[PDB]
Amino acid sequence: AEAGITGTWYNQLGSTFIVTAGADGALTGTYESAVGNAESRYVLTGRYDSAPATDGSGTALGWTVAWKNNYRNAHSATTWSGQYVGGAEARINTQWLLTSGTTEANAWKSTLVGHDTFTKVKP
Amino acid sequence: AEAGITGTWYNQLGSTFIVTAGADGALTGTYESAVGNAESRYVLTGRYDSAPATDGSGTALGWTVAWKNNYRNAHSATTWSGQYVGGAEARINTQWLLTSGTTEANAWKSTLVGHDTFTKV
Amino acid sequence: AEAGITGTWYNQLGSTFIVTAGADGALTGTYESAVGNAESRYVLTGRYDSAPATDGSGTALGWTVAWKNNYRNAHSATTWSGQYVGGAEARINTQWLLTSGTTEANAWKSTLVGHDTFTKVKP
Amino acid sequence: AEAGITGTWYNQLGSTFIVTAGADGALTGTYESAVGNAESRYVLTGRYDSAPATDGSGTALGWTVAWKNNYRNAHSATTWSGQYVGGAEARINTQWLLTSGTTEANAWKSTLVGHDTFTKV
Ligand SMILES: N=C1N[C@H]2[C@H](CS[C@H]2CCCCC(=O)O)N1
Ligand SMILES: N=C1N[C@H]2[C@H](CS[C@H]2CCCCC(=O)O)N1
Ligand SMILES: N=C1N[C@H]2[C@H](CS[C@H]2CCCCC(=O)O)N1
Ligand SMILES: N=C1N[C@H]2[C@H](CS[C@H]2CCCCC(=O)O)N1
Repeated sequence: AEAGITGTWYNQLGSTFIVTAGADGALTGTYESAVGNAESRYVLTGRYDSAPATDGSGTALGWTVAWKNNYRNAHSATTWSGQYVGGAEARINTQWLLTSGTTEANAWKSTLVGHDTFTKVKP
Repeated sequence: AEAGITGTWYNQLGSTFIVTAGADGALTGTYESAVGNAESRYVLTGRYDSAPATDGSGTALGWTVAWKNNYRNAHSATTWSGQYVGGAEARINTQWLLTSGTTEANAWKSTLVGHDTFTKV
Repeated sequence: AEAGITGTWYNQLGSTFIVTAGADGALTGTYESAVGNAESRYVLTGRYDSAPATDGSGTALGWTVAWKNNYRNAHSATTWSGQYVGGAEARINTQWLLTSGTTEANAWKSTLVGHDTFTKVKP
Repeated sequence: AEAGITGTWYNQLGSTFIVTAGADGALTGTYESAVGNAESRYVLTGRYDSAPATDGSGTALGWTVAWKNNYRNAHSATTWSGQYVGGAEARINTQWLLTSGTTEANAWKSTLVGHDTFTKV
């Protein structure tokens, strides 16, 4: 449901995610990371699959943040892939991939993988 | 490097995607796949880092496709993270995560992972 | 430290891991999963990097379980990659990959990825 | 299929590994890589599923290598999960996870992921 996803969310590292889910399955917003070579806010864009199922399944979504803004440029990008679960305690559970641009030679070590869980605070 | 990301790309599986790269880091276009509970075109949206570095590195980027359109709804979304490299043969090398919406009981098995290499050939 | 890793551990799904760390960096034991097409115990083998650093870094380790035993055979195998962290509350935090054998055609969907955290109970 | 996993395998990077497959599901041998803080041979231990299925599927397997030997200690371990396929050209297609031991502060960035394809050529 766009509505339930729309809002302010935080994860265990202390990062802030501000998102608006549109009618057409779109996600746009900003991300404020607490870690890495990233200073301030960064623009994020994603999609979410607007017609989930009835049942108590989660809504699948994903989004991307390129770590470049007017203050910094980390030459890397992260994509988060997960599910939105609503209720009194709404959560977004994800797995992410962080890729840094590298030379051919170090490409075998350009991607990190991990997972993040977000808790909603505001709409 | 340069506009170069913009265009039509193909992968091993036969999938095709057409993208437009904007001067400020945005990626927009459509994806049509060859495998899964997918049928037709789907919208894709992503980002790329508009200012790569100048030690022949690739340009980091990522994009998402929710698998729902006017014909099908597979209740899943795929994200591709990787880097673009130009030259006589430009390619995008990625690793992807495909998550399906499940009930909590099946959450442990909701995400698949793989890799895809796209070329304009 | 072999000693700290040796013991009985459980994760959030309710699975049991029994392991012995040997002097030479080896891990051998048994795994009892709570989920999947897996019934009973399965043999596990791994390695752990026996000389970590001084500092409060974790000890890197990994192990494999092939889901075939005398009662079942799921034609799949999982590998867990993580770090052991000791202290009063010793934990093993991992990320795993589950691969099922498939035909060439469905190979794009043969691997699942996720994460597990284990808590020690016994030595 | 059959003994077939046993032998010397090579990957794109130049890495080589020699393995012995036992009738009951065990895999043992040595790994020598071409990249990273690695120098010489390392011991590897894994498992394979000794009874694959009879719809031309691959044989699921996995193995681990801790990167410590009498010469180096990179304080990391790599696990490869994938499947073996025989035929004129047998290959092992894998995805791997490489974890480095960190302090809690750097745990978020302790694991790399990739893919490797091994052949006996
Ligand atoms: N909130 C989170 N921040 C870290 C993880 C995923 S991406 C990462 C921050 C990286 C910052 C930019 C960089 O260092 O490349 N979750
Ligand atoms: N070109 C690719 N197609 C498959 C992989 C990643 S996304 C996937 C197609 C999935 C279609 C929808 C589905 O079956 O869930 N690469
Ligand atoms: N304790 C755990 N069990 C599940 C995860 C990782 S492997 C998985 C169980 C799968 C059982 C066998 C199978 O279904 O293939 N953690
Ligand atoms: N053949 C491969 N070599 C690299 C990847 C996965 S394991 C890795 C070598 C790492 C060596 C030790 C290190 O640098 O940490 N594939």
